[PDB]
Amino acid sequence: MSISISYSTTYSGWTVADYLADWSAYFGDVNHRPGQVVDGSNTGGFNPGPFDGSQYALKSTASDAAFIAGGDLHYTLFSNPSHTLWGKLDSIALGDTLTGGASSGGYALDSQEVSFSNLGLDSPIAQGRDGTVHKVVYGLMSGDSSALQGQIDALLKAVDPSLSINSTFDQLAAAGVAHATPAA
Repeated sequence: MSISISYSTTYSGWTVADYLADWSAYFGDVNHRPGQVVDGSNTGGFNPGPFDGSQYALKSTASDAAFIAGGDLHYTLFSNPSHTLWGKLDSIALGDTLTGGASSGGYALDSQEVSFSNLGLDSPIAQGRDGTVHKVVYGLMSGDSSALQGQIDALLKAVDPSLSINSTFDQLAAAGVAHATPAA
């Protein structure tokens, strides 16, 4: 039930907020918007798809940045409420160089830098694009991780009120929340 965080040792002295502000800018905005959608460039993909998955994953068009959203995710395409991502969001993994897909046993990052697990997010279809899951993941598409940052901040303060996204990964490891992974 408590948030679990992984981090490359390279980021031990970073705050969660500072990492996510840089990651959002580094991945940038893939411009997934009317008249700008480009299949195979800014659509990403579901595992197993075609419009549902245990994972949704996308590579940046600006850098090698990529994310994988994990849970039980559903996309409505044209159906009311149109262009909604909803369902369960358990995890976000951030790093460089997306590989794999359904046929490989899932998506994976060549270089996973940071992950957030046990997010416990569950948004119903009826909330449409106002659902927390939709806003969290769309923010990762579009260079604004505010929604994710606020959910993590809330989950940390729920483990212990001394913790926040202004904590360093090292501090969160000392608190038992975070776990160091190998450096690239």
